[PDB]
Amino acid sequence: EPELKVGIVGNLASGKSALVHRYLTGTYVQEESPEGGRFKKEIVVDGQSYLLLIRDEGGPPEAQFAMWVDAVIFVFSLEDEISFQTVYHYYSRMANYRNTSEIPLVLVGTQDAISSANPRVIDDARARKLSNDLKRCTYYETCATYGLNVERVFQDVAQKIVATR
Repeated sequence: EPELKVGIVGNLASGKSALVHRYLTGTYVQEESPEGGRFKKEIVVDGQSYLLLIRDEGGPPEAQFAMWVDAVIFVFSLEDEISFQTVYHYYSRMANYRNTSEIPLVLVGTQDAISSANPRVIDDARARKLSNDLKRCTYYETCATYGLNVERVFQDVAQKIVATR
């Protein structure tokens, strides 16, 4: 019956695909998806059973997508200046087609890609600034490799969605 529609939004160097796939499997394959996909998952909020629909487009967001969603997860990777900047753009461009101030948002920075060669580049001070430019939305870090916060993100969003019904 009720239908939680969540949109994942970020460029494809952001690790957003690993994070969706971690959620649905609980395991980690590397490969991203240059054209996204649609997904599903029963979850319980208030001991009632909702169906979670997950559109990850790939490209920017458009009218058709922006109208469909009920909430939007914005993703960058903590080791790419451009995944970061592109969130500020895609936000602006969601505002073109929806009222982003009346819509559950979650900002997510991903760790997976950090390492010896690729050192982290977005310190906490800066993510905190992005969180505020997005109306001080909730924020998270995630490793898809081992688990961190992947559940919390998606249960966080769903709670917000039901709570507006």
